[PDB]
Amino acid sequence: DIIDVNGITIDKNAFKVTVNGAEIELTKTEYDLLYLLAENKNHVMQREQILNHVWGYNSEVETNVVDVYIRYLRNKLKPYDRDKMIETVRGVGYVIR
Amino acid sequence: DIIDVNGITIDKNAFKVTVNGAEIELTKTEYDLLYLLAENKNHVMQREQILNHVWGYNSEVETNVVDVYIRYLRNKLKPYDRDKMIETVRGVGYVIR
Repeated sequence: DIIDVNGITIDKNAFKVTVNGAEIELTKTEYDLLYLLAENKNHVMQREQILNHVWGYNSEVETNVVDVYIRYLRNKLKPYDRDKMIETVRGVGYVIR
Repeated sequence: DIIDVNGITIDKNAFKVTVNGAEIELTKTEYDLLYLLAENKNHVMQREQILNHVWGYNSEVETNVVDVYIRYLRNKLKPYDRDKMIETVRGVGYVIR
């Protein structure tokens, strides 16, 4: 939920984005991935690069979490017709254009 | 900073609260502490209880981080004249009233 106390509004989930006057609730990893892509508008990001930035340069995770979470992120954006902004550059990686 | 892409607005720092049309930038731990207190409006929270909720039930941290971060939180609220909402109940703990 959302809390309003001393004139301060704070959400239990910090990892929200606003769109069309509505709210998308994300996880930390989804939020950081969206930011990373958006921060790099029009520049394609190689999967390993996304891994370094979102999961850590020394992460033991399998590189395909990026794929898994790109799908998670798209699914969160589908209800608001924003999913097609995350584009697969097949063979190299992902871009927000 | 803040980013606006496909009609979506996302901040690099998720741990923001709004007040008087302005923005307070917090850390994760400060944000969770503010939420915990605000979620428990008018109920005093014992230090150990805050420790369990914000730092974990099995945390090895010294119990006085709560004090340290209450001060951090107050200092973040002082510029907007909201610091006095976090009250010391001396000897037991903290409350938002």
